[PDB]
Amino acid sequence: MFLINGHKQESLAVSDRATQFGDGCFTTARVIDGKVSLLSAHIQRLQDACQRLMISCDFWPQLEQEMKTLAAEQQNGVLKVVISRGSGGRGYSTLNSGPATRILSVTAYPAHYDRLRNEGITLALSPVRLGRNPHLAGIKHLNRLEQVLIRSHLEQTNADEALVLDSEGWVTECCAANLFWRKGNVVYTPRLDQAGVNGIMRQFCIRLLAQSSYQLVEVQASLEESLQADEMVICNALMPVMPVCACGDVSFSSATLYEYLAPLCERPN
Amino acid sequence: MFLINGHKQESLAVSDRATQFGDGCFTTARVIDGKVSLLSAHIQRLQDACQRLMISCDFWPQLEQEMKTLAAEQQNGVLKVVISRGSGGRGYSTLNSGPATRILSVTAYPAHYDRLRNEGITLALSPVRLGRNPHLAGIKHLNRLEQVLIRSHLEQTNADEALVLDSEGWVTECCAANLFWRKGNVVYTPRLDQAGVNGIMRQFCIRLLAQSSYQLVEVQASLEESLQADEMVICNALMPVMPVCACGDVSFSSATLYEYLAPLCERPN
Ligand SMILES: *Cc1c(COP(=O)(O)O)cnc(C)c1O
Ligand SMILES: *Cc1c(COP(=O)(O)O)cnc(C)c1O
Repeated sequence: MFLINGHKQESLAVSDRATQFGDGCFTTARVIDGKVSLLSAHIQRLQDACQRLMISCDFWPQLEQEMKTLAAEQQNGVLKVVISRGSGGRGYSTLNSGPATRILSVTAYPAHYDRLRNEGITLALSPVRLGRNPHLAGIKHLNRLEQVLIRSHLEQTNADEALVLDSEGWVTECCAANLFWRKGNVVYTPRLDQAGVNGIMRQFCIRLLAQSSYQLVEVQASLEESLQADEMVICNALMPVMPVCACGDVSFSSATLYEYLAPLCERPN
Repeated sequence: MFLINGHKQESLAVSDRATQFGDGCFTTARVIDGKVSLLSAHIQRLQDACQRLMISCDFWPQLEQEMKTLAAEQQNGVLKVVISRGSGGRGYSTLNSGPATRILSVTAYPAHYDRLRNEGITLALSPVRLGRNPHLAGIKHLNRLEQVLIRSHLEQTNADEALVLDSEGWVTECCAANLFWRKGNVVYTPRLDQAGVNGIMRQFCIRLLAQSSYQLVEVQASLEESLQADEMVICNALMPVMPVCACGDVSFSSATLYEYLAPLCERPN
């Protein structure tokens, strides 16, 4: 069951530009004890995506009400929101298209997470490299074929997530998560101005690390640099943080950064 | 009205992965006097896209029947076909998803084309540059946000189409068309192994030029190189070929290549 533009609908107009061109954005949020974690960050990230895509909406307070109501019904799980440009326009043009579509739905919280939390994550280098385009970088938009292909190659391994580089060879992210690595007291994360999704949990963690005694640096780094880390941690709104036992035959022995972030993200704070 | 998986439907399951991730491909074909032009090239391009996307279908003869029937009804116009992975799968994974969705529809032939044919096309350099990813290059897939943004920037000019470069600065294509340029007897077109859509009309034209006395070269070229041409021509299944009067304040004086290709593409051959 989905709530589309305010009422229950199982299907959507075929002409919707989400269906035709992926013309839109989305978020996935954690629901715990009836409430959306990080609710204002999720509204803000959707607002930001729509602005960069020129999708003008004024339904924000209604979308927020709807997210709260579905979260209270589901009680524990995942809430997914999609916003698209709507129908219309000639060819790719956005002229005369709209008004925007909003789609919400909720599911129970997935099993495998717990398993992964308690066993640790293995990473495998993806052969699929992300294109670089600052016009789309950072946004959680609907054009996610690159991630479908990354996931598909990942499944041919014994790895739980992927280490993903861009077309220039710079370490950018995972398949559906962001990446931090630590050497000593310095904690590194890729800059996402050319590719990648600037996740809600990534921003939360940067905030934490910024205020913490760790030093936090956003970099452009080669896979060889990243592999010399003492520790790797991955994150997304739902995990929210997971420890990395290895990326290939290179192993990581420490969990100190993980141990520090997990309690503050789980609440979250 | 759309024909979806064999029967008339106005709407599509919201969970369809076209809607969620743009997970699919499409074609747009010309209909003249009741028949699809270049019908087998359109089937072949869809087959090729689905193969590279790991979307397995065995409905091809039925899709071909359906395309013919809609073309006969519409008599003159445009036929659009979308194929998506279908619904299902956890997150981005394609495991347990499917079976594939096929969507067809037809519209009348658009007005402005004729106008553009008889007046000539003006091109404007796009500020939006295509990411490079050989895993998706060439395929007419549904992830077309880059083209929505290109179109949007184009509309802020007096240009009818865009000259589009990739992230390395190489001339790749237009917004919804492919690009040829001529210097002397040598005719150039960008190689589309890193970005771009390898259009049906582009392949037709390469076939023609290959057999012709012109010399045809697929290159990696800078915008400065391309701007020293004596002539530019753009193409897609629907135009099918258009002459270029200018790209900025640089003008083109000849139409010899256009004059040669237009009658053989209009039939088509
Ligand atoms: C959603 C997503 C993330 C993480 O985003 P969060 O907002 O923290 O959930 C990271 N990478 C990709 C490719 C994503 O789709
Ligand atoms: C569809 C399209 C073309 C031209 O494809 P044809 O098969 O000749 O119509 C060129 N570029 C883009 C970006 C396209 O979407």
